Amino acid sequence: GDKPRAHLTVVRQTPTQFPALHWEHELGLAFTKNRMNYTNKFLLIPESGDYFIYSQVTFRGMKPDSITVVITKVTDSYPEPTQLLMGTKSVCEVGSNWFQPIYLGAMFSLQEGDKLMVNVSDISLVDYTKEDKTFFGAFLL
Amino acid sequence: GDKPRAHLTVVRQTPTQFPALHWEHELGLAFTKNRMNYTNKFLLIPESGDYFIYSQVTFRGMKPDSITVVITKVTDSYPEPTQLLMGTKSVCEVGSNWFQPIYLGAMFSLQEGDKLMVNVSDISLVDYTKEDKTFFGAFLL
Amino acid sequence: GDKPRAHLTVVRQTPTQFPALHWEHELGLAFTKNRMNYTNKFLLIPESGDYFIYSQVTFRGMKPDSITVVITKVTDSYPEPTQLLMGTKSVCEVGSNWFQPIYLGAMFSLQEGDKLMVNVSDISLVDYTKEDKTFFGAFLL
Repeated sequence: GDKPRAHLTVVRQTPTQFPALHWEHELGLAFTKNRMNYTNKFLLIPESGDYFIYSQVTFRGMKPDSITVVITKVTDSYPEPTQLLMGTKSVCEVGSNWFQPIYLGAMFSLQEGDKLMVNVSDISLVDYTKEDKTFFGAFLL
Repeated sequence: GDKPRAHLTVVRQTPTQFPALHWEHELGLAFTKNRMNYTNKFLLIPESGDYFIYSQVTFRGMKPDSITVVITKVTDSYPEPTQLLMGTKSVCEVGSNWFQPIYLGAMFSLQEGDKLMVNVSDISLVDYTKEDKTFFGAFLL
Repeated sequence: GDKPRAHLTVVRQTPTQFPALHWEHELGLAFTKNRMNYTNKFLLIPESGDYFIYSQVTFRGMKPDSITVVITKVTDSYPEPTQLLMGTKSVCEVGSNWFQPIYLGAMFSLQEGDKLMVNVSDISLVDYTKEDKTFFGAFLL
């Protein structure tokens, strides 16, 4: 039916302690629909329910011991953000022209009013060049 | 509607030839609902249908040539367990303080009575510290 | 209800510039149903809607700087294929008996008539030995 859904895709990040990524939400393959609202680097949840949520962040060098992606839920009532999913990968070679994707997806019970965001260990390692490499989405099941 | 669904999260494993993991099923972000039953290290399927099933296992050193996760289906009638999904990754450096996630998810037609579990090549390499790093879930589509 | 769905699993590829993989569609764990049609290395979409689409390709050595999987949409009207998802991973050791999975999944709005395929940087590195290691699926949400 009309289930809230969104697919967001990476853009060049505007420089600003795991910083949140900000996203493309309507151009190319990105979109939000059915009351799903992308606002202020958050996906804002319109309807309480169980959602499948996912993200891939491709990292590329050009030093760090590891790279990490975390998908986080912020709730109006609760002060502290809740980590939903964490992908952390220690990084192997010196140099270098390495690259690598960290993908995560799972199902969570969310409340109307919740806000989701994706944080990374190092924004300058995020590959922003292409909407098919780094993305973030969620849909009511 | 009321579709069977469960998200399970890692706990410290109680020591016991690809051993099955056992899981948190109700505390923090974990849950089972709509007839989904977590029992005896299995997710037991209440209703025949097509399910999306997924798991991430984060591994960390502190030797092994590789690390492997397998999601397996046990069926009452059939004797032999069926491997649904396998993620195997050869491991790179000596030492060491490496870590790394293996994520897998896909859709399968399951029968009422089926049991799913997650096995790993080495339980002592599984990072159990955090519910957002190692998890296992399934939902009727 | 009757939502188009398919899970496809790897086979040995018949030798034929990111070549498309061809798949098992009915034996073992593979299947197509509800008007989903696997034909000519494409999954052909019967009904316009939002789909979750996913693939894992396990690569194994036995040289390449990196390995890449791309899931692509071909549309009747548009000439150029659209890359939906790309997983690219630089490969680490010399030799060698390395292996490694690249997993990708996300949601896309598709039109009736669309065709999806999976391309890889090097078909000869794809591990074809087992239906649980390399697979490709899609379901209408």
